[PDB]
Amino acid sequence: KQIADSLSIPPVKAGAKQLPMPSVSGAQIKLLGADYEQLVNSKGKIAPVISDTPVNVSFKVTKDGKEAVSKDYEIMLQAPQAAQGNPKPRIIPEILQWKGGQGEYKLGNTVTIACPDKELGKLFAADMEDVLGKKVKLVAPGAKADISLSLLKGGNLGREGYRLQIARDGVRLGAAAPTGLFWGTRTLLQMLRQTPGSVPCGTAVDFPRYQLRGFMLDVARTPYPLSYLKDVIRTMAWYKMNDLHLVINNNYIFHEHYVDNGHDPFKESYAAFRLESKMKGKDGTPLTARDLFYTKKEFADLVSYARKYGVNIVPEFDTPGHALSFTRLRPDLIYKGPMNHEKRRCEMLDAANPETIDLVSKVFDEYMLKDPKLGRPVFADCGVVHVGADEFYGDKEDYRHFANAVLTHALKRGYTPRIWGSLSAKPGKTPVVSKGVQMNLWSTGWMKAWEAVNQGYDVINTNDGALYIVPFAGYYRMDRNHKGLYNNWIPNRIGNETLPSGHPQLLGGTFAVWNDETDIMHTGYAPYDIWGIISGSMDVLSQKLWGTAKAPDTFEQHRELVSSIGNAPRTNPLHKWKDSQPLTVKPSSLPQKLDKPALGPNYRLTMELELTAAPEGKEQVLLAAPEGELLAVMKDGTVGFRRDDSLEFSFGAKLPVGKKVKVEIVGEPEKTSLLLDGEPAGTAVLKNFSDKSKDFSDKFKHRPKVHRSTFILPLKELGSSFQGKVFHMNVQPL
Ligand SMILES: CC(=O)N[C@@H]1[C@@H](O)[C@H](O)[C@@H](CO)O[C@H]1O
Ligand SMILES: [Cl-]
Ligand SMILES: [Cl-]
Ligand SMILES: [Cl-]
Ligand SMILES: [Mg+2]
Ligand SMILES: [Mg+2]
Repeated sequence: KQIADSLSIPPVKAGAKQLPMPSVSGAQIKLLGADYEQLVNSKGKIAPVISDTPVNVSFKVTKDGKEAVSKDYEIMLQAPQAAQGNPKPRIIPEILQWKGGQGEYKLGNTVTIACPDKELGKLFAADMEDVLGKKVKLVAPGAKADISLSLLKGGNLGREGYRLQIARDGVRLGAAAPTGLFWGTRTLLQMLRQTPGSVPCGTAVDFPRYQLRGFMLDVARTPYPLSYLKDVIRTMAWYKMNDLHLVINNNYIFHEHYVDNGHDPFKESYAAFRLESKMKGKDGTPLTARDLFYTKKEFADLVSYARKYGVNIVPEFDTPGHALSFTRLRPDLIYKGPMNHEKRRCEMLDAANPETIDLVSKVFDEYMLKDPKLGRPVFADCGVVHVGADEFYGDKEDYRHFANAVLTHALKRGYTPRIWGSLSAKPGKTPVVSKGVQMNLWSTGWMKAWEAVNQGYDVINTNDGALYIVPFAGYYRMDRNHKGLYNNWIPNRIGNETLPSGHPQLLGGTFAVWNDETDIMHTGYAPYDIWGIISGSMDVLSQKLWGTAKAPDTFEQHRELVSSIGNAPRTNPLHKWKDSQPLTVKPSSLPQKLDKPALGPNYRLTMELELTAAPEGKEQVLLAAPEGELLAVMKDGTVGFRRDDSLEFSFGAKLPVGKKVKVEIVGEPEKTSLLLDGEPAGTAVLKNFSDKSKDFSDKFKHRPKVHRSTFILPLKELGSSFQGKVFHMNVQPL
């Protein structure tokens, strides 16, 4: 142990093909690993590089019968001398290796692409057409082509690496595997976004330092439509991130708010399970969420779509904590033992009870075993399934029994389980399986990194202090620390612990958006409202997950480059129009088809209309599209709207019946305002949850501090169910 502690790694000869092993007579020393396994394999063989590249190596020392691992030692692999030529193109994430060439390759008026993968070819070509505004055509593999993609045999590129060579006779993108081909297309498209007319000659060789480069989204505590998730997928792939963890069930955190204000959280707290399910509780209430859910076909197709983009989707069912969706099915299976946070008992499943593992395993089997309609499991393309198991505040040995059981069930079904690390705060003698188990290291206090590694888990840096975002909250504000993360964050530093970067049990890292301030705390923020902080986090963390331990530029230069490269191809997350030209419609009869794209802020909608009948309790839709509905009359008679995340908002004002009126709706980020005849009629307020807390006194301190009300303007159909006349309509992007 002392040997590894004080090992001395000398400089590597320029061009050496084998790493010299350190020698100490008392013990045995072997390579623990290199952060770039592609450059130094487990046996110490060093692959050639085309530009100087740093590699961190670390060693396992065995003295007597004791083992110990060293710290990281940085070595510098040196390329042979060259004329250097063109500078390295600036990409996010950075291209690892580059040898510049001479001149440019000029793109023609039309572009041809040779691709052995038909699906990749079609996707790449449509992305190219969107980025270039030119016609792109797929030709036969092996035929003359401007851009030729091929699979290479042998080599060190692995599943995700690629070699991109640009010469005067065209572009050649080679990869050991189609995933590397896809990443190479991402690189080429980012290049063409900066200079669409030509690309610098030279050779890039590129591959990731970490194989798991992930994002976790809490889609349980507030809803997200599939369209937003597809934006997320394409933008992750744009920055070469590849692991999307979706929280399928969970519930409002602060049950004590209900308890302390005289209400039962078991009856009142928001809870959601987001997949279509046959499961129904004792009272007959379904497991599947009512406000928004994904069908089994929708989820399987979403997984396959993400796979097209090189992204693995990981679904999480969270038990035995955070399981109010399950205890509502089986209230007899509520945990009855001692616990911290006793007012949150209603979400705790009876971990030691055999009927609990029966229920949970049945739910898992609905998606892990063959589905009769799909002819295959809903999770057939999910190699990893997350079994949750965070923050169970009850008995340690009960918890360990249950966690072992659910992990074992996933493994027996042929899936790789991922779990929230909880075994430092829940130690015990009940064995918890570790072989083949992945683990999010989210809290040092719940699970020490070195303890997790020594117990045999494959670990993912998910540390709450560095990587957690709770939107618009007073804590976990990683969205405010993007510069610090860019300059300082590395995947192998996990809180106050540092693993060697080449440790074989370190898979990479994941950042997380947790929607704590929801239900009766919900300010009405939309998915749109966090897009900037999500994308921004990606454009920083992608660099540190794919690239080296040092940022290639300053944070400010990085964000300049982010702006120059732009959004993912065929992705319009802020719902902007191509040009700021207004839309004017004189309607002839209602309903009237508009077939215009939805419009995000900022905008002004102006209408001259007359509501001619308002039957009580009847909803009247004035504008509609998949993105939402503008309701001239809601069930309570007011003007309002409903978004594609199912959240409903009211302006608190009513249209007059039988009177011409000028309606103006002004959409800004987090605020939509209504004016009637030029007079401020109101600002929209979220309606979904406030009725539960309406009669709480001011001893309750957690009302929404701001009323947010973003509205993506729907413009597919006018007057779907409007009982009135529309004389004039104008939509002005601002
Ligand atoms: C594994 C995990 O993160 N568990 C909880 C999570 O449910 C919560 O929403 C988030 C932010 O407060 O952090 C923890 O308290
Ligand atoms: Cl060196
Ligand atoms: Cl802060
Ligand atoms: Cl949205
Ligand atoms: Mg949208
Ligand atoms: Mg590694």
